[PDB]
Amino acid sequence: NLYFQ
Amino acid sequence: MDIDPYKEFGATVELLSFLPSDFFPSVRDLLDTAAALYRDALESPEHCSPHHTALRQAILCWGDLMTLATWVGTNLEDPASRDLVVSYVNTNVGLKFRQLLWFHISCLTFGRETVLEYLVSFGVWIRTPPAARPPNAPILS
Amino acid sequence: MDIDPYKEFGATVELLSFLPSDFFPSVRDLLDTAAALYRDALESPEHCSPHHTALRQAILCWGDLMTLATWVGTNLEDPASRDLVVSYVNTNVGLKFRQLLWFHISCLTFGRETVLEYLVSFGVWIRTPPAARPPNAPILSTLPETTVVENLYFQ
Amino acid sequence: MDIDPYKEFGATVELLSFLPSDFFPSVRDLLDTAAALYRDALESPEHCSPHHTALRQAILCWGDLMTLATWVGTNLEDPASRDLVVSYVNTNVGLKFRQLLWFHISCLTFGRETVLEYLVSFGVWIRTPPAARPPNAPILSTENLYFQ
Amino acid sequence: MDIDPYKEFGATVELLSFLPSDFFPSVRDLLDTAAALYRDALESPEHCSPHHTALRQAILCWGDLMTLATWVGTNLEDPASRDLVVSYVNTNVGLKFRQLLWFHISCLTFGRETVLEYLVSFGVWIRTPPAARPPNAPILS
Amino acid sequence: MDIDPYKEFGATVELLSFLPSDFFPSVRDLLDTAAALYRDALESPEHCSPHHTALRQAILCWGDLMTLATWVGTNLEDPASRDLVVSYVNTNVGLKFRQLLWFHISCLTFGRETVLEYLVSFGVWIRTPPAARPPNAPILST
Amino acid sequence: MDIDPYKEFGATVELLSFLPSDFFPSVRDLLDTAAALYRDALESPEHCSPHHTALRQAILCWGDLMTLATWVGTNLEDPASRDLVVSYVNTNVGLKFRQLLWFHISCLTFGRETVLEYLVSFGVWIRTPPAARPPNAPILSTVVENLYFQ
Ligand SMILES: C[C@@H]1[C@H](C)N(C(=O)Nc2cc(F)c(F)c(F)c2)Cc2c(N3CCCC3=O)cnn21
Ligand SMILES: C[C@@H]1[C@H](C)N(C(=O)Nc2cc(F)c(F)c(F)c2)Cc2c(N3CCCC3=O)cnn21
Ligand SMILES: C[C@@H]1[C@H](C)N(C(=O)Nc2cc(F)c(F)c(F)c2)Cc2c(N3CCCC3=O)cnn21
Ligand SMILES: C[C@@H]1[C@H](C)N(C(=O)Nc2cc(F)c(F)c(F)c2)Cc2c(N3CCCC3=O)cnn21
Ligand SMILES: C[C@@H]1[C@H](C)N(C(=O)Nc2cc(F)c(F)c(F)c2)Cc2c(N3CCCC3=O)cnn21
Ligand SMILES: C[C@@H]1[C@H](C)N(C(=O)Nc2cc(F)c(F)c(F)c2)Cc2c(N3CCCC3=O)cnn21
Repeated sequence: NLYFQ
Repeated sequence: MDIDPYKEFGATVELLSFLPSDFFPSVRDLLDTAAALYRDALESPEHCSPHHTALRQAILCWGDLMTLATWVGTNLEDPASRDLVVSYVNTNVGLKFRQLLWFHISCLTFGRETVLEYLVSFGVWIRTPPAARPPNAPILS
Repeated sequence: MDIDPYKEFGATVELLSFLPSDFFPSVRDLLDTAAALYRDALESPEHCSPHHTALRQAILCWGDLMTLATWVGTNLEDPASRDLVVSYVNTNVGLKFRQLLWFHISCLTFGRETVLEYLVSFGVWIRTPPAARPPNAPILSTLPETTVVENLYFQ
Repeated sequence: MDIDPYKEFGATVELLSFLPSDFFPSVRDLLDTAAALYRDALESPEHCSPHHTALRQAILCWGDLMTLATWVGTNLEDPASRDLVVSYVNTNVGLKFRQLLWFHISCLTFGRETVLEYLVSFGVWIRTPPAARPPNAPILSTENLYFQ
Repeated sequence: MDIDPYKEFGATVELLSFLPSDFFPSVRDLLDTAAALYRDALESPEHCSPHHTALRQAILCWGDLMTLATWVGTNLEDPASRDLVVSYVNTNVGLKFRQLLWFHISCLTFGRETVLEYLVSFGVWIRTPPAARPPNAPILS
Repeated sequence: MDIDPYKEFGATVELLSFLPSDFFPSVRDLLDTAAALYRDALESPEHCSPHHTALRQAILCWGDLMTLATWVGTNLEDPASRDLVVSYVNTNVGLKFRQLLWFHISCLTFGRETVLEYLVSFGVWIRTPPAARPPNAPILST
Repeated sequence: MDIDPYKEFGATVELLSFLPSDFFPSVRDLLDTAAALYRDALESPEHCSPHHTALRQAILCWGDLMTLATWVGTNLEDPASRDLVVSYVNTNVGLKFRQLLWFHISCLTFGRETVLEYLVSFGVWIRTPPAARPPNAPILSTVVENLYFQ
């Protein structure tokens, strides 16, 4: 996963 | 290693230490706030955000620290020595976790940029001698 | 509040505790490995991943624990009470941090699903009585970046 | 030579002294503010502004004054004389650097012309008997070019 | 905070220190020179340049140090004690300020790159044992 | 100056210190290997490579250190100090040179990248409790 | 093995020994010079040159030597024997490092061929009895032709 915040 | 817990959130230990010790709520009040506001998210199988990942660990680390400190406190038989532990915790790791829990709870509630600008405003305000200090302290919103 | 540090990572305290307590490296050895493999990432201004964020706190929390434990050691009169602190952290909290540091360091190196599969495999292998135990223990191994299908497709 | 540190900044020692002594933060609080707001600028290889250049020197100068005052205090035989040195510093050179550090930090933070106007406003406010003094003191609201 | 007063002028404390202490003029002689060469600019209500601004502070700072040492000196009965103060300011802060004032005064007369080139030339020259040392020392132009 | 002898070769002191101290051969065994593998190159008038240049200096530095340490131990007849200098050489400077000699010797044989992968692999393997430790240690190959 | 530290640089120990032991600065002065002149390059992740690689090692070896010598002196309490290590360093290892530091530091500034011609000129000059010795010592460094090719 490529985690966006 | 030299890890600063604030650095991946755009702050630093030195910056959080610009707020005076008595600015922060107690650790108990911060933990009651994290629960009242974020319990469901903190307990979920979702990461939610990097602040939630950090907050989760800090809450658990504080429980570990308190278990240890309680174990020492209760097994001491001298009120002087018990007071020395409490004082040492309140001065050192208690202040650290009040800074860190306040930071993550306030970032999640008001936003990181708002929190950082506020932090520096308050720090300036509180250092101003009372005769010249603005009547209204800065507010987060 | 009831927070499981592994829940957001797809695992649970009960699952990590399926590995025997003596499987895990020491904390010191885990911390050396985190540095050797991930120092630049752990120290950088970037989140990098939830594992990195959690690993950062775990490392600092161990240092908090050790600072407090050492300061308490420094105030004790009795030599036997110092060695009861040592036993105290290394029984109660040492195991818990060895699990957590191993988990994030290994997930960072091999991936969550590889690690959880290996974990239940090793747990079954080590509970097998040695006379019945298979000779080759499970091991974590890195997945290739390019499938064999992909290399053959471009021949 | 007769150099007034404020003159290139459009002020004078006489004008800063129009503020009462207990207006200014402590030197320790001013040095933590300079760090919290400007540390990266203060430590860079860029001039940034004439306030930065002055603040860099003033911070290092206070460091020199403290080293000197500490060596004096260490080497005095009388504990009462150590107190006199501390008192003398706070009433004199300490007040001077509270003024100076406050000035440069406030000019960076709020604007130099704003600070100069504010100074005269506050000195007038605080000299007013409290029965006539307006309830709210004046307050201020939160890279430039500079001519030689 | 870790501030190096030379860094905004392209140099460092370590570099100035490469010159030996007896290379620099005396503080009194450096303040006479600042006055003879630069007084009107130093005294004017204009910035002039970053070197002027720094030089203005260094001069005043030395006055501060000297005012404090003198006030101490006049409240000391023993002439040997005033001597130990005199020796001390010249030993410690004296060198620091001879470096700084020399640097600003020379940069204003001969320019930064000329001064830095010359500085390492002389530092190399003077570390050469005298039997091998070239006759012409480097000079500024 | 703070110089890290490994930096220009893509490594650090901290990284080499990830191998346990008893991983490395004796300095004497690394010196005999450097001679068996590279004596002709080390003694020639050509640079050969930065690793050769660095290895040449470390060999000679060890020579200077032992020359100084023997003169100390030999002018001290008391066995306590004669043996205390050996202990200090073993615990301190010896380990530094075993690291550095092994680094350069292995790099000349297998290359920097193969050596650094190996180092980290072995550093993890040897920290693994024997019950879980994979049967075959990593090695250096091709 | 028999390694000459100067051989890969086109010199030899015997030739550096042609300069007298009081031609060279102290090791301290050569180290402060190496820093003032080459610090950035010495501390960089780039090889830069074989002189930089070798100079890097010598700096650190001097560190090793002085740390060993200090720990010995720290654990010698008799006033006489602490001076014994200083003298030994001064007489033996210090001169070798002063040669080597000077060689690399000068080679990086002026070039091998310049340094070696200088070295031999100076060793001749200083051996010359003062009555006959030229006034100016050698130093480390056409009009018609330059104008002809304008
Ligand atoms: C940041 C300042 C001040 C300095 N405040 C805090 O720090 N509150 C705080 C208290 C906690 F218990 C806690 F866990 C926490 F993280 C922060 C309280 C505050 C507000 N609001 C918004 C609604 C109610 C309120 O007071 C606005 N601006 N401000
Ligand atoms: C200038 C007056 C008053 C007189 N204030 C100061 O002088 N603050 C001050 C404190 C320092 F620590 C310091 F280093 C400094 F240079 C100035 C404080 C102030 C503000 N603000 C803006 C955000 C919070 C606040 O209080 C506005 N108007 N005012
Ligand atoms: C830098 C060197 C040398 C080492 N000199 C100094 O440092 N002079 C110096 C003396 C001061 F009193 C002072 F305050 C200051 F900043 C510098 C003197 C000098 C000259 N010239 C030019 C005109 C006359 C002269 O002597 C040229 N090159 N050189
Ligand atoms: C080789 C001779 C002489 C014999 N000189 C040295 O050996 N200088 C020396 C000093 C050190 F501190 C050091 F670390 C080093 F490597 C060399 C000094 C020198 C120069 N120059 C050039 C600018 C200033 C100067 O004097 C020219 N020719 N010569
Ligand atoms: C790096 C590991 C292991 C950890 N080995 C060493 O470190 N050998 C070592 C011994 C020395 F004396 C020396 F000077 C040196 F630089 C290295 C030995 C080794 C081999 N090979 C290849 C042929 C025979 C062999 O055993 C392959 N992989 N490995
Ligand atoms: C999970 C098992 C076993 C059970 N191993 C561990 O747990 N290693 C370990 C050691 C640490 F010091 C540490 F901090 C950590 F997180 C993990 C070691 C291991 C490997 N590899 C890969 C290269 C070398 C090696 O042995 C593969 N599979 N396995």
